[PDB]
Amino acid sequence: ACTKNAIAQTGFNKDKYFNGDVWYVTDYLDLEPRYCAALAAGTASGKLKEALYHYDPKTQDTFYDVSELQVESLGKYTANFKKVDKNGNVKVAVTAGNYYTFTVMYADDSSALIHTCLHKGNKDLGDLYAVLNRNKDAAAGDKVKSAVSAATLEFSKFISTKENNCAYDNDSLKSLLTK
Ligand code: HEM
Repeated sequence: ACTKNAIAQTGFNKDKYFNGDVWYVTDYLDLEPRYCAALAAGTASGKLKEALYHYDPKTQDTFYDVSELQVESLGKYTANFKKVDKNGNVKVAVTAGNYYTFTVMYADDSSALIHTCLHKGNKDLGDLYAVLNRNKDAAAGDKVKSAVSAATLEFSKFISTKENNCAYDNDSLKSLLTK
């Protein structure tokens, strides 16, 4: 179960974050504990959208999702996901109870700290924090690391994805934003 009400960045710039480009997860902190993950965030016909990519570099399990984000407040969203193939073909339709919340705690032009809480069927899932970068496997800079500290989190507890043999289809993620 999730336990955190993450606070969104003061002065969060939604147009800059939801600009259609890709964000790579470089480090993550699962509160209820080795996938690679990335997302594109953008707008399509005035709707906030995210496309997600998960890849397990050991098992090869790979899945994509597309979501419309509903606004709770600035920087805090609720997203109903549909599982799709890389082309946007629907594999699992949207259903109530399958959603995640998404809070942007810090963002700038190259980096971000987010919180997400996943709800899926009758599964019991926990909070996840992620450090994001515009560049694949980029080392976390001082701004986002300071934001981790300011959120009262210990960055040394995060797990890096940078040393995983991961590959990302950024072209598919960007194209999925319209799906
Ligand atoms: C490296 C960081 C992450 C790891 C290790 C990770 C891990 C996982 C795992 C293991 C599952 C399978 C859950 C299950 O069905 O048992 C999953 C599903 C999911 N995750 Fe993540 N995740 C990460 C980042 C994210 C982020 C940042 C988001 C949202 C922005 C997200 C959203 C989702 C969604 C929506 C599903 C369900 C997709 C579906 O069933 O169609 N994940 N993740």
